[PDB]
Amino acid sequence: LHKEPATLIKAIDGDTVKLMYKGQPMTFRLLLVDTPEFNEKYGPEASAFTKKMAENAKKIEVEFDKGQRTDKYGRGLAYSYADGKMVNEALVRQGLAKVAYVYKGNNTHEQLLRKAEAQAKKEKLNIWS
Ligand SMILES: Cc1cn([C@H]2C[C@H](OP(=O)(O)O)[C@@H](COP(=O)(O)O)O2)c(=O)[nH]c1=O
Ligand SMILES: [Ca+2]
Repeated sequence: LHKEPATLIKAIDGDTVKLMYKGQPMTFRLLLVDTPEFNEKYGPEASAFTKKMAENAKKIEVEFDKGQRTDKYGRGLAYSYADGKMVNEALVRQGLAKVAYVYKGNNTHEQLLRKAEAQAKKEKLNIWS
């Protein structure tokens, strides 16, 4: 997989962000995770976590997997990095997302994320509390 440039347009919620990619605005949905919706428990904390990580970053990058790059709603499907740190992994590591939506052929980082989830669950963090 390859990291490609993007710039932040706007935080949306814990697992979706609006980025400019190849010079076009697009909403990205983060691969392999599910955050609570804003109206659900930990939703506001997940949204805040992603917003801070994206807004504080000097450099945002997106990394597509091997499979589908767009979902049925036209959202890009990627892993996103803020100053080299994977946002997807970070959310899971903090217990603010579950590993989810693991589809064959877009699952390169599944084991990395499941290891983070196991650590969050051992620490009883947030959704695992
Ligand atoms: C993360 C991800 C979500 N989706 C679709 C499945 C879900 O469809 P439904 O909307 O029919 O439930 C939806 C969940 O996204 P959200 O968790 O953003 O709501 O996005 C994909 O198709 N591929 C993916 O990799
Ligand atoms: Ca969600």
